[PDB]
Amino acid sequence: AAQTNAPWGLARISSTSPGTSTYYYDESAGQGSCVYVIDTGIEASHPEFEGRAQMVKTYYYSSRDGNGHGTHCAGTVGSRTYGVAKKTQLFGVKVLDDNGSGQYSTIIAGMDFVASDKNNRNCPKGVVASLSLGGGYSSSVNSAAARLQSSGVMVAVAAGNNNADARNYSPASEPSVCTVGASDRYDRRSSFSNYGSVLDIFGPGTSILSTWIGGSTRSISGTSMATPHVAGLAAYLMTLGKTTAASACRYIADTANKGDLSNIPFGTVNLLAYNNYQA
Repeated sequence: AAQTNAPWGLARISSTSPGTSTYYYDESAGQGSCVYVIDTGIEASHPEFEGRAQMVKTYYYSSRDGNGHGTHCAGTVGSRTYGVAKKTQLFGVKVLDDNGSGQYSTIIAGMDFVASDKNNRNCPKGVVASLSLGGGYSSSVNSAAARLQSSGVMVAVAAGNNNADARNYSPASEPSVCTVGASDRYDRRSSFSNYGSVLDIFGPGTSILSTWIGGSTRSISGTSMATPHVAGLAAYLMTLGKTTAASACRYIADTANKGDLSNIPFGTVNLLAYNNYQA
């Protein structure tokens, strides 16, 4: 399948080179997989989601996205125009208020919710979780993400936007999950992107076009934007049978574009997510 005039990041994940604008992918498109977006919520009624998104949990007075951040990440996972995995199922878990902030205990509860809730959903091709969030180091936040991974869910988390070593942030520093940094359309490390030995992969993160609340669209930047590219790619690859939840992060790094990014500090992997699709 070929989507012309696609956002640059979708084209990049199916290209050996930068600078193209067509996204190529297998038409299975993540059908039969599920991705939990743990964030500020999802505007499920956005036409771009085609009925495939729904909220399943909130810790606040409403389950609606009054911020836009969670709607934008879910659009990069699975919207018809802006998503990697265009037939996957999206489940929203609102752990952040409409200002984009949330207590760690609420975030830990949301991770534990997903590890049980997936036994209530139909996901024959596997389960992914996308955590575009984080803060200072916390062993209890890391152990929550480690439990969610252990339960059979591919966990992808943002490295953080501090231009620093991600060892000092959580859940970025949990070694058992997939920690994602950000790159731009010229194959440069995004200027805000964290780095370090804990990072596993890079995805597109600067000037990313996606769904927004009010039925709109907009382009924003962050390692929160690169995380759903990798989350969506794992759901895509799990539907094709190429990998499993326990091993997708390893598979994605094994099959990535190697040595293509500039300004990667010594000791950080030089690996950009790639779907290896041959049309």
